[PDB]
Amino acid sequence: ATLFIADLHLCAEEPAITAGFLRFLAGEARKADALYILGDLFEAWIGDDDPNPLHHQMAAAIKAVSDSGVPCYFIHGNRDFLLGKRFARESGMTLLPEEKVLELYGRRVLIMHGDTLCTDDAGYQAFRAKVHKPWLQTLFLALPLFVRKRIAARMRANAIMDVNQNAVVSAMEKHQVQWLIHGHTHRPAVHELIANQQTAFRVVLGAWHTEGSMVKVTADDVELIHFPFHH
Amino acid sequence: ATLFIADLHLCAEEPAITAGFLRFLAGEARKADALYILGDLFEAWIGDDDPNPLHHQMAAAIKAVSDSGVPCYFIHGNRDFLLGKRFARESGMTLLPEEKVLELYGRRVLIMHGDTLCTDDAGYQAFRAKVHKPWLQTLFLALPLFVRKRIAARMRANAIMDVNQNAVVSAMEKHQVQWLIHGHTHRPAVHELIANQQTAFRVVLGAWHTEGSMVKVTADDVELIHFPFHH
Ligand SMILES: CN(c1ccccc1C(=O)Nc1ccc(S(=O)(=O)N2CCN(c3cc(Cl)cc(Cl)c3)CC2)cc1)S(C)(=O)=O
Ligand SMILES: CN(c1ccccc1C(=O)Nc1ccc(S(=O)(=O)N2CCN(c3cc(Cl)cc(Cl)c3)CC2)cc1)S(C)(=O)=O
Ligand SMILES: [Mn+2]
Ligand SMILES: [Mn+2]
Ligand SMILES: [Mn+2]
Ligand SMILES: [Mn+2]
Repeated sequence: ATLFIADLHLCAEEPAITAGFLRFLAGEARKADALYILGDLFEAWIGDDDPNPLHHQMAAAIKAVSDSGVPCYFIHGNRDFLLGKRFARESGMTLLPEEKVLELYGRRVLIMHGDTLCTDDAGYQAFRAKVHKPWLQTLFLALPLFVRKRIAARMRANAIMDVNQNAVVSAMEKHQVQWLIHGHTHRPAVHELIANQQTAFRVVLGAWHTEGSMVKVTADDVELIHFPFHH
Repeated sequence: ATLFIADLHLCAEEPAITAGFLRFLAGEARKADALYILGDLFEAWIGDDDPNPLHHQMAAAIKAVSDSGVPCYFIHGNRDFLLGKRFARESGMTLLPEEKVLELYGRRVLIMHGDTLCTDDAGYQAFRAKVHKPWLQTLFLALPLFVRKRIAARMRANAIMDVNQNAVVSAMEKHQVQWLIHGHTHRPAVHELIANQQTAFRVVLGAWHTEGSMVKVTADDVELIHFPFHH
């Protein structure tokens, strides 16, 4: 199967989640055709030059997957939009655009983090628009690391709005798909809807905390799977 | 794996759900070690003498699973507590008590429909207590079929309360388990909790409508899986 995960929100303060992720990478992921990480892999990102040991540990673990013959891909989330080409190289991941149609076993599937669908959160969308400006990213990344951390602390100190259903249909009609997989909203579920005047499905991943979750796609099956961290 | 499903609420008026169930029985179920149906297989049951064609269709489909070498088991729900030894024989299913500990790959797992945990719904628990009296079941079943239908229509005409968390811990301590699988509440989820002063897990199945759901247990994994009806 092809696997999709999102919303791991990895951080030093939550080692149980990291352990769960390492188990997933060392086991489940090795049997996959490909692995797609649809954003919020990390709880925060202020640049690829950050010496946070968790980053290099995760890079090595993800690179082990692609080195074993399982291609890995990443779409940015709202937490980790500054994850860059250096980390992608270190982790063996291919960076994808914010919205991407895959051809999976003949099925067209739209993938994204999901935050672009949450059009009712005006405050979040204003934030997203600003921090996605390349010139501002470049300027931020040019600050001293210690300053970026001070900004981050305040910004992190400074409930996730669910998707707008019209935005969902709009996106699925734009991309001409009957399948959409995303995360962001932390509301794991399978939804049936109508797009392109045909039955359509939206499959939502969950955040990693007590459980992990993944979506498995094969030719004949699409499954949303939750698993507790019980090892 | 060993499979668990619940809350299919099968009825003539919802053929899409029946089709989804037939696909599950003809495919997924055949690969299983065993199949456990944890109640609310049917939307209603007024006795095994009911000539509803759906009942015989489902009996044949379930019996095909056990005849292929996959043992099937049933725990009653609140909808189908009158499902009896005749239907069990016709369907090749073994009837289990309302609460049962399984030994699955060395792991003790408590299974039940889930309604016994919903102790905050006084009206439901009063109903359950009365209709579980064997003498009343026997008397009801002795009514003419057409009368049972008239009673049923009114009773069906006459939101599901979630579990009581204390009832959960109580049950898991009573049965000395760290794992519980149930349905009834139509809130599919994986929960972590504490029972027997140790980490415990409660895995909840969902109702069948737009999606099906199952729990898969192997030696190393416990998974809650949702799948859309997309065939
Ligand atoms: C949904 N989320 C939001 C809702 C509303 C508004 C914002 C968010 C949100 O994602 N905030 C958020 C996202 C990431 C981060 S961070 O990784 O610490 N970091 C990202 C990089 N930042 C940054 C980027 C630019 Cl180019 C310019 C500047 Cl000066 C600063 C600093 C903050 C800090 C905060 S939430 C509740 O999860 O925070
Ligand atoms: C959670 N549910 C309840 C909540 C509160 C109270 C009751 C229920 C509930 O399960 N009701 C319910 C359950 C089954 C059925 S039924 O299958 O049509 N049928 C079952 C058999 N009945 C019956 C049994 C005895 Cl031995 C005596 C009598 Cl004279 C009657 C008739 C009704 C009809 C109604 S819910 C909302 O799903 O109905
Ligand atoms: Mn997230
Ligand atoms: Mn997000
Ligand atoms: Mn039910
Ligand atoms: Mn029930």
